[PDB]
Amino acid sequence: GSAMGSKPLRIGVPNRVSYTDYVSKDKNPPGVRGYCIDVFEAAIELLPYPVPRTYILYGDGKRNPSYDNLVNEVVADNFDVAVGDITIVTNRTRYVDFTQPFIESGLVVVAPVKEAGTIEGIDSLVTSNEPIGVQDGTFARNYLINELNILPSRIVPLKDEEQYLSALQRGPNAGGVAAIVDELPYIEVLLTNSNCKFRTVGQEFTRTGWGFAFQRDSPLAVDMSTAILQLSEEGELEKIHRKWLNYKHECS
Amino acid sequence: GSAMGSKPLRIGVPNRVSYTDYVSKDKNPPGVRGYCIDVFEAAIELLPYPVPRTYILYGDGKRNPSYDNLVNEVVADNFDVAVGDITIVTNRTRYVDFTQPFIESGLVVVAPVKEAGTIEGIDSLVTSNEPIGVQDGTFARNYLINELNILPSRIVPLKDEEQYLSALQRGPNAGGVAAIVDELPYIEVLLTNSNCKFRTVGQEFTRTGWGFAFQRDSPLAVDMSTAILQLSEEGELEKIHRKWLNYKHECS
Ligand code: MET
Ligand code: MET
Ligand code: NA
Ligand code: NA
Ligand code: NA
Ligand code: NA
Repeated sequence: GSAMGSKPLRIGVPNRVSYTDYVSKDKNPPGVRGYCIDVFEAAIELLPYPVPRTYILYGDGKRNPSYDNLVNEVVADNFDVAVGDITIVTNRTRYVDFTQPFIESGLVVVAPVKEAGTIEGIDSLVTSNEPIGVQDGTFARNYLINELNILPSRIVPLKDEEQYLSALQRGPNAGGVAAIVDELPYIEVLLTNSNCKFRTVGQEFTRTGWGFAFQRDSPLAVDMSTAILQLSEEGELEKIHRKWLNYKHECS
Repeated sequence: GSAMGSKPLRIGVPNRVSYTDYVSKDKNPPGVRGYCIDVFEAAIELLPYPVPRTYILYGDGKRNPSYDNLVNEVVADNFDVAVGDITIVTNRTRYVDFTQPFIESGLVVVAPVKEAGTIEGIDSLVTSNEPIGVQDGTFARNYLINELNILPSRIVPLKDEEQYLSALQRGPNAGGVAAIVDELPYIEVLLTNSNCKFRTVGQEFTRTGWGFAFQRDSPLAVDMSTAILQLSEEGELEKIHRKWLNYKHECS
């Protein structure tokens, strides 16, 4: 028979430094772990064929990587798919084939309880002219600039939960921020870990989801969408969510 | 030049008899109207090419049609796309290319306020062994049978809001139902129209969305996903929702 085997699926995984229960490196094989990995693996198990595969970390592990640049590594055929907390953003859908979403997402505004008289949602945050914290690597920076008219110098990238919390604590007049804008799944973890001093203010002002980003015209995208919906109806997406994420805390 | 022109996009539209603000017939061109039509048209306007098209009603206009059978008309190449309140259901994703969802959906349980001591959610409804009302034509009938273990004789199809409300009023011992199981967008309208006697009980026990169902490998599916996300970020999906749907009512 023919000697040369098939190339495995090259899975690009963001090397998260913050909110690592969603996806992160693992010192043990397969070298990655977290909510989004367990969903991907559960969905692969439901496909009607084997999928030899390997997970490749993306990012220096000092700051969250650029997710736009991770998706463009799929477009450029360095990876076959991006697997993680990958938001289904308008520009990214022009060049990759996302699955149907495996979890809902959207942007929210987080501020101190004591500041919710002046910062009550995205509109008041916009007109405040004060600094806005965001994660490193998120779509949300360009979203705020292009869709919400935020002057770029107002946007302050922050490294990790310790810096999200210290920036909100200092506030807009002492070298911090008026608010953090971030997706609700992350903020659920932040509010679990910050002792009831911070809150969401106003509406979830966008609606999106996370998906796996395959190359254009990928048959795997089609079959993995069916598999995600099967996990959803089996209750497995909720069971996997409950394994990795818990938002209960001491101050209720 | 060549005389024979191109065939227009054949759009199959469910001829809804209930909840007609989502999609329904219109005595005026283009012969259909409602939330889902305005979203589809707004998304077509954003594509970078013209899409000559026509809307074709599906159903006798006496009862809501089978949505599985409407989707299978796309699979069988009688329509190019199904446009309306089309839930992204596991079996349908095996044969059509849905867009990314334009609205979130999920199943809920609706019961009288006075019955919420015995019917408190899907689990208690299951073990009650009482009759369950559903719409004509919905995925929810087979979902309840196959995913929730409901004996088929328990499921009672109902025609329209007058019959949804009368079945809940009669209740399970006088030729009615213990509860209605239906998707949250419909129940938001039902609760707008039923004078605070009924309520949702328990968790939204599934998570899905509505999408436009194109044929497999359709480039329009790809480009209409990008367009839906553009509408989402422009605020147009919310503006179109506010045009067609209002859930405020006299008893609050
Ligand atoms: C690195 S922060 C979170 C990234 C976000 N989910 C995105 O896809 O842009
Ligand atoms: C005719 S009731 C509602 C139908 C449902 N949205 C489906 O797609 O099955
Ligand atoms: Na894992
Ligand atoms: Na989406
Ligand atoms: Na219309
Ligand atoms: Na979906």
